[PDB]
Amino acid sequence: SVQTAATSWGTVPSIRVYTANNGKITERCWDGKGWYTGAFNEPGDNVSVTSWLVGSAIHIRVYASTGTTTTEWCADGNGWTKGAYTAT
Amino acid sequence: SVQTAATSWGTVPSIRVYTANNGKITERCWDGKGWYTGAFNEPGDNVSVTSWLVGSAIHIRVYASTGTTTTEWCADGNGWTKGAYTAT
Amino acid sequence: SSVQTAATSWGTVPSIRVYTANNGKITERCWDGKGWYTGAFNEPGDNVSVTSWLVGSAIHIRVYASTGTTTTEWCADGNGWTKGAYTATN
Ligand SMILES: C[C@@H]1O[C@@H](O)[C@@H](O)[C@H](O)[C@@H]1O
Ligand SMILES: C[C@@H]1O[C@@H](O)[C@@H](O)[C@H](O)[C@@H]1O
Ligand SMILES: C[C@@H]1O[C@@H](O)[C@@H](O)[C@H](O)[C@@H]1O
Ligand SMILES: C[C@@H]1O[C@@H](O)[C@@H](O)[C@H](O)[C@@H]1O
Ligand SMILES: C[C@@H]1O[C@@H](O)[C@@H](O)[C@H](O)[C@@H]1O
Ligand SMILES: C[C@@H]1O[C@H](O)[C@@H](O)[C@H](O)[C@@H]1O
Repeated sequence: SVQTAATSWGTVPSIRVYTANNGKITERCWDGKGWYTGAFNEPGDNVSVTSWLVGSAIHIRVYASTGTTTTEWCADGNGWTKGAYTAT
Repeated sequence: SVQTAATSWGTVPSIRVYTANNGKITERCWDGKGWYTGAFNEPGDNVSVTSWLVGSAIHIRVYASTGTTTTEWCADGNGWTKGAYTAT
Repeated sequence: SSVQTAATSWGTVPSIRVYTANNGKITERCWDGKGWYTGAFNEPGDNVSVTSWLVGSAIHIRVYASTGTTTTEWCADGNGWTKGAYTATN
């Protein structure tokens, strides 16, 4: 079975749903006007997500794992960047 | 092992915990006064959840997956509060 | 297979907590603005979820750790991590 993770923000709301399927994580997006495919596409067998607002600006962190390696992906308004997270 | 997803809201808080076990997802609930089994019962091998407030009203989305098929389930509302009635 | 994670965050700094189940043990990595560090949480589990809420400026965290058909709730309220009253069934 695929594995999903979800976040949301605001009152509209916006929702982002990440799905790990066959070693790849993809993103479906809701901003009030229908589901669409988001920009996020990265390798992983497992996904988690959290997000927070700074005023009206959304920040998202997606944790993608394959084997024992977890990579953090960051959305801070300009598209996705690798974060500093290490699992240790 | 069973797989869970959790969400919470307010400052009481209210918590909802969803558990996928043997292809069924069930819901346990906390609103300050003990754990109880919720109405949510739907098929799934994997679950995620998110929730947001609009004023006092909570809105919940549960993402239930079996195979490659993810179904979104939706609920919302206002929990129990004392009303204006007086016997005057 | 792959490790399994859960994440929560609060405030605007923000603070982030990332729980990882790896080979039957869940550990915690923490961000409070100044670098990632290993947290106090360390308990058994193959699967993990988490939620948290603020009461004013006080964070409260609940981690749901599952092994087999047993899910244990762990509570962070300022007294270390304690076992909560959650059970999966009546
Ligand atoms: C916030 C939205 O709520 C309903 O409109 C659903 O049909 C959508 O899929 C979304 O969850
Ligand atoms: C907040 C951002 O919203 C859309 O632009 C998506 O395409 C990105 O992947 C991200 O989720
Ligand atoms: C909130 C922080 O944002 C960026 O600085 C990342 O590189 C960190 O790992 C963290 O996610
Ligand atoms: C909120 C707390 O932050 C750090 O003190 C961690 O070591 C604890 O495990 C908890 O996450
Ligand atoms: C919010 C509540 O906090 C404690 O009372 C736990 O024992 C409960 O199970 C619940 O998590
Ligand atoms: C918010 C709602 O609380 C109720 O008591 C539950 O039975 C519903 O399934 C839902 O979680």
